[PDB]
Amino acid sequence: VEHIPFSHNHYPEKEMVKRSQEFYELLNKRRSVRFISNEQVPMEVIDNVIRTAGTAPSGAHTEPWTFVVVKDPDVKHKIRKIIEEEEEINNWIKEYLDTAPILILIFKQVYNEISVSIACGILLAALQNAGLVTVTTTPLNCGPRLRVLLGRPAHEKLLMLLPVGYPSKEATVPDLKRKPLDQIMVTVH
Amino acid sequence: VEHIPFSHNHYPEKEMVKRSQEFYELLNKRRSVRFISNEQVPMEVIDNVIRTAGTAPSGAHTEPWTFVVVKDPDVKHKIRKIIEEEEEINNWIKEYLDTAPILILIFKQVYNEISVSIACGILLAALQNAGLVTVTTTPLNCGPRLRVLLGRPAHEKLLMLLPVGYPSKEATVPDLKRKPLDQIMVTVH
Ligand SMILES: Cc1cc2nc3c(=O)[nH]c(=O)nc-3n(C[C@H](O)[C@H](O)[C@H](O)COP(=O)(O)O)c2cc1C
Ligand SMILES: Cc1cc2nc3c(=O)[nH]c(=O)nc-3n(C[C@H](O)[C@H](O)[C@H](O)COP(=O)(O)O)c2cc1C
Repeated sequence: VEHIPFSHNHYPEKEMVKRSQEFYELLNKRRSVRFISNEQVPMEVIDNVIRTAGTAPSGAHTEPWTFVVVKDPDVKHKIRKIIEEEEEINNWIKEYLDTAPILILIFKQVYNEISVSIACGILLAALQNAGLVTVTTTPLNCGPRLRVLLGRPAHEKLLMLLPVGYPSKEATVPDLKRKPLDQIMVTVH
Repeated sequence: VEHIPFSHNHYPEKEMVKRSQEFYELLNKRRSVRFISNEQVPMEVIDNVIRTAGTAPSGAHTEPWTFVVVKDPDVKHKIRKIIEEEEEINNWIKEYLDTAPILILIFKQVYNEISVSIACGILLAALQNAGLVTVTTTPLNCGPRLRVLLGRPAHEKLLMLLPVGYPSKEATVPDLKRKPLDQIMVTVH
């Protein structure tokens, strides 16, 4: 099938530095926030963020992802109680599943797992950039119940669940440091 | 242990819309580019996108990733030779492994896989934002040969290989469209 010229779009050296630095600083401020307002997020913003995620690479171009957005208080609650019950197995309370205006549940269609996670990574970058917060959760083993609850095809496995909204006034984050560059990076020169 | 106040943004809605749009347009221009110049990339810029990737969330804050950056022509060729040999099994040439100034090999240290793939997603966003190109590859079959070649511990499994640089003048991309939003998104209201 057909092949077309690729658009250059060339930044000068110092522009790339400035741009890559700013993006690091923007994303370095991302934190998983477990305290989330019930304020509504504009659907446009949610659309744009999911579009952005959909621009991810995928193995053999399958785009094997489904982003399920839950705005309904009742199913959000059912989702909440389902998640809590399983986590009670030997704190266990997740309130933000209710308080967040939106739950985004990412499903993988059946190297798709990697492809879908790559997209989720892009989604999180998109949330940060848009000034929204979430906390990444991967409630596997709850997938079958949630897939059924949400009416999904069964060749879909749940991958990730992101409560999405604005941080509430009392929001805190634990005090954690990220590894320095030298503990994530090896260069062979 | 200790907890700190999370400091919010202030982006007003109209700003969030515009920002989310701009970011979608930026990332929508990302294509896997199989034709890559041998022009050196500024090392600072490479540092910044790896730093950015290291800002990813990880399960239990383990930050279980290692980004190996190969700038040495000999070992990059050795890398090319290994990769081509295996995929020859029943096009076959990946020349860009030689021509690209830099190869980035991401290892999972053993939900580590999802965590590392999330970071890789953020890495791709960062490359795009910096005006660099790549093609995502996941040669897990020859991963142990490369782990040994690259002198990494046995508890690191290879995940992804990104050749990284500027696109060639002759660089094309196949002509593909992404799914429209309504093929990736379901909203239950
Ligand atoms: C695959 C994955 C699963 C996660 N699951 C949970 C979870 O069940 N509960 C939770 O509170 N955080 C979860 N997190 C978030 C991590 O706890 C958080 O990212 C990490 O502690 C670092 O904090 P930060 O994201 O604010 O930088 C998960 C993160 C990843 C990548
Ligand atoms: C897990 C994974 C593995 C991939 N492996 C290859 C590969 O071996 N060779 C290749 O040319 N592209 C590979 N790709 C790139 C995809 O072919 C490419 O992303 C997809 O066709 C969509 O095109 P785009 O990235 O330009 O939007 C891979 C992508 C993913 C997510």
